[PDB]
Amino acid sequence: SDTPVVLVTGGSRGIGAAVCRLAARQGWRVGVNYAANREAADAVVAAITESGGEAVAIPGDVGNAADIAAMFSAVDRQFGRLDGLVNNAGIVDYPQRVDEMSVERIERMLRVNVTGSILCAAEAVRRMSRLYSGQGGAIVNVSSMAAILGSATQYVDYAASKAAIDTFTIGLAREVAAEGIRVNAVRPGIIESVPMQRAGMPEEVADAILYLLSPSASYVTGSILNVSGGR
Amino acid sequence: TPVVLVTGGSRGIGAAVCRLAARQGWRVGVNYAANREAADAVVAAITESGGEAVAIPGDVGNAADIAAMFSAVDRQFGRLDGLVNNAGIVDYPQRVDEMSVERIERMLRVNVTGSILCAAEAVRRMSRLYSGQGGAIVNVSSMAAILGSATQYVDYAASKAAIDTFTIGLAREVAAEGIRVNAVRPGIIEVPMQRAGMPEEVADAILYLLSPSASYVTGSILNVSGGR
Repeated sequence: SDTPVVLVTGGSRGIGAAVCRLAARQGWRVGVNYAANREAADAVVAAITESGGEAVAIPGDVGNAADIAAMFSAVDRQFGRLDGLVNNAGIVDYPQRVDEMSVERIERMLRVNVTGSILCAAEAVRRMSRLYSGQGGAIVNVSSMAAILGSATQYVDYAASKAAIDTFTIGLAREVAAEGIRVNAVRPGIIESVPMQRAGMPEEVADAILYLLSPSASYVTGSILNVSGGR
Repeated sequence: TPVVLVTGGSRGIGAAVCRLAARQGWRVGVNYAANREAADAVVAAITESGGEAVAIPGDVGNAADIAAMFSAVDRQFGRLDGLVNNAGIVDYPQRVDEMSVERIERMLRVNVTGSILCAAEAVRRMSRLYSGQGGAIVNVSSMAAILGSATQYVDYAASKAAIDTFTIGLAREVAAEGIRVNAVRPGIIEVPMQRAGMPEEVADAILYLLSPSASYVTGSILNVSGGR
């Protein structure tokens, strides 16, 4: 009731699942969003509830604007409030040169990674803003070291899409800082040329995301934290 | 004689780039997205000065228009040495929580996909992978990519940061094939210097990046902002 609520998009696997589990362990109620596979989601919900946590599976593909509104509606119905958003759902594609990419590929990359995250952030701002009788909240977007490195000969489209998330983070953060919403991002590197000599674990990305979501980051907004082992 | 296609060449920075490129000895394709009259006037002023230019229709936000814009270049001039990705849109100032999906989708299709598809066409012609002889691409970004455009068009800012990283990644992708790719970030165009920039000053930077005096510069993004 007075327990804060986080929606995690793409919460069924990998980083998103590690975020959901960690958030519940730190006392959040968790909206576990999945786009295609209800069983995978129910398994994350199960690990949380088994552990004494609170979570609900929420269906919706962030590449679909109608689904976004519905997923936020389901949050309203199930929990009554919204205190955090983790924009983790997104896609990569198979390696291609730019001069081989179809318009359909690029359009989807931008729709899912950029528009999906902007629309989810908008829904969260409408609910958490002190301008609208909210009590403030936090958003963490998931970017990628690709935003810095460029992904040459693999998916420059993906890298561009994540750079758009970096500046979306910076501009939204300055836009809604006074209204009690913090907005930050993380840039995961290689997650299961890296100075630490290994891939990172999804749990290590989650640790950073929950930090930036938490009240121990009360003066942090508009920041983008690399989680990349030095890459 | 080198050839440059300038997208959105009708007005503003794009028309300044066309005029200066012709003054510096380039043949110029002056692309226009809708009504042709302003592009025709840019062409006539180039023509009457003794330059060579043609007005080429095509909206970069329509993927179906892009191939024919580059074919027109091919037929008119028989080669392509430069591309300036200048076509772009802004929208009316709104908060992110006020924007429609239509607005966001269109900002990305025009400013990002449009520039990516035009660069692909240029790469297909210029790359030494396909017997081209190399070339240069300049993308037009904006200081918004750094500053965020809070309360006005965060969406536009995100679209131009996308351009920044597109510039970096594509540069690295085609560097060995004889193609250079750079961007400019214009600030307030007609501030520490206490004045807006002129279109011509942005054109000056873009021509520099398209020139052989930038032969080791690729993957760089040059601010043209008066200190902003």
